[PDB]
Amino acid sequence: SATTIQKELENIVVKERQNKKDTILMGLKVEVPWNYCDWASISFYDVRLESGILDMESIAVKYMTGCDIPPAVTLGITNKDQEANFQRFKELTRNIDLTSLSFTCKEVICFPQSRASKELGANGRAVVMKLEASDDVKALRNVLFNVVPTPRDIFGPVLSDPVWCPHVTIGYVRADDEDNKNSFIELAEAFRGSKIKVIGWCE
Ligand SMILES: Nc1nc2c(ncn2[C@@H]2O[C@H](CO)[C@H](O)[C@H]2OP(=O)(O)OC[C@H]2O[C@H](n3cnc4c(N)ncnc43)[C@H](O)[C@H]2O)c(=O)[nH]1
Repeated sequence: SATTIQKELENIVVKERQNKKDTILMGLKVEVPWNYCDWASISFYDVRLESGILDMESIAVKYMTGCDIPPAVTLGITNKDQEANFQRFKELTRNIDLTSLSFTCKEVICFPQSRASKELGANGRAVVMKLEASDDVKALRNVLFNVVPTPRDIFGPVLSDPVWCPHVTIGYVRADDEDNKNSFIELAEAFRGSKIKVIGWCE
């Protein structure tokens, strides 16, 4: 059970993600086998077309743009002042062939609605494709966090240790439309087992 301090710490994590703006993405740009037309029957949730959003610049709602999402696998999200460390890490890993890295589409997961986005007026959940990352990718991410200070991912209880879920976000859908969500997941599940090639860092 969550204690008084643990519940208060969860309020801090939510508010920290709401106030967090102007951050950099340390991810791996990838090529996906699915296309926009594959989800033609699906209705998507785009905050740029919605009303009641309290802070369009907050990272908790800013990137909820329907299926208009760049194909990429996020390794970590850190602050803007760490951009020199991230540039230094990309030069330290200059001899690493990122194109040899590869992921495997395992399962389609609809992430729960984050409380940070819901408080900002968002009504969308992320439908992603969970990936199986190799040891090379896991080691690249761990050394990345060793060179570049990165905030700890706290998506659940503050007491639980973070479990990295490597994924490619396919699109956001409304949280109050189960038929549209189930149909999207069923169509996305047809791409399970597809091998995903990395092209390089996200720019
Ligand atoms: N439940 C749950 N959710 C998880 C988990 N892991 C990740 N998520 C994601 O958590 C979110 C919850 O708050 C959301 O539910 C869900 O959405 P995404 O995975 O699509 O992430 C948003 C994208 O925008 C960031 N981003 C993009 N572009 C930039 C940029 N230019 N600068 C800085 N940041 C950028 C992210 O890095 C991108 O992925 C998890 O384990 N469990």
